Amino acid sequence: GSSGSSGNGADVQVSNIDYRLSRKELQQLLQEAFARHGKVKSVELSPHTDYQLKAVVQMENLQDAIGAVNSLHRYKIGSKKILVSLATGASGPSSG
Repeated sequence: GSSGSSGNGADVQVSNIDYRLSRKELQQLLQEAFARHGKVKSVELSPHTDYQLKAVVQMENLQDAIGAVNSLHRYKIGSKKILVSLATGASGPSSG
């Protein structure tokens, strides 16, 4: 019964994560970087156990993510450069 956020929140799609590094050593490092920008909400990891190891860094504030993405973009991590990218669902923030 795990359903990603819907309506409010920020989802940062992370790709090209150095699988070589342990999941505990990553989820911690990633959260650290994003934290330097804003406030890290949560850190999720993909079930992939290979070079195709992705993840999703949840951020408290939306804006915080915007920059955090263009900033952490290609963040020299572990032994591979992580590619940050925002995420969009079906229903937008409906902000007018």
